[PDB]
Amino acid sequence: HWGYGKHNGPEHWHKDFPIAKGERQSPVDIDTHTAKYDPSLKPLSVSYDQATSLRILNNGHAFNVEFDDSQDKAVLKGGPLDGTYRLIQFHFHWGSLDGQGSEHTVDKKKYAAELHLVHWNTKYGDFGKAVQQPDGLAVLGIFLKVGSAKPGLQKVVDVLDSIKTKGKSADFTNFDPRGLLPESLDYWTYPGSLTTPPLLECVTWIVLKEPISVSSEQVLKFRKLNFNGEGEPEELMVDNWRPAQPLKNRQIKASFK
Ligand SMILES: CCCCCCNC(=O)c1ccc(S(N)(=O)=O)cc1
Ligand SMILES: [Zn+2]
Repeated sequence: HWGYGKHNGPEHWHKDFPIAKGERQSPVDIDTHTAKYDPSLKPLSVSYDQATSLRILNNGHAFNVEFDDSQDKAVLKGGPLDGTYRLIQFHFHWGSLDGQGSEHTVDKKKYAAELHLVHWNTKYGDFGKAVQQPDGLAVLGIFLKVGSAKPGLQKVVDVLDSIKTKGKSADFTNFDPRGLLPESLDYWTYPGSLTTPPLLECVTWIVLKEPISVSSEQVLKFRKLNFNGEGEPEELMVDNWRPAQPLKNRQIKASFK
């Protein structure tokens, strides 16, 4: 099955998931000079005061911090979106070295990592139905650069030792995702897809302009995770990012001037 190695990596995904070559794939390069300021975009509304984290899971491609999405606790609204999108999980993509790891790029620049806060449109009733719809998901993407530590990330990095291998999970309650946000909510937006199989074309992407800073030590601990299961030959979980895909007939809009 699919992964990030030579033999099962992004260049192979199209054979099981033909939509890999579709018309609205993600990630993309954000060309800052071509993205047009759209004065009709609203401020995003990130309402995470009542967020309820439950568990952290190594799923063999990344680790997901999962939320209680059984009612409207943590939601994303506004910006390019109509309606209410419930936070279900967040995860990251990162590199083997600081010079690569993000999925989106900004004028071809790759960041050390990228955080994805994944939300589903509650008008579809459940996540499985939402991913079948062109406006089913909203993913808030946040770049990570290496510099100063991010205090709000430390609880995540401290639990990684306990979910080293694929299929391990740990209790992860009372985590506040507001501690992973940058100061500004200025963003770019475009229609796209999940960036892992099944690559469904169901996502309104909202990518924040301001990266967060994390420390070298913090990102080093991401790279000690394993793609493999317990007792299997060790394959460090690094470079779990899909490269930029063709923009095709899409426009990336800026919320800021
Ligand atoms: C029930 C539907 C299963 C969909 C497969 C599970 N995959 C996801 O739910 C999913 C979420 C976010 C992204 S991303 N990297 O674009 O933020 C990618 C994949
Ligand atoms: Zn992702």
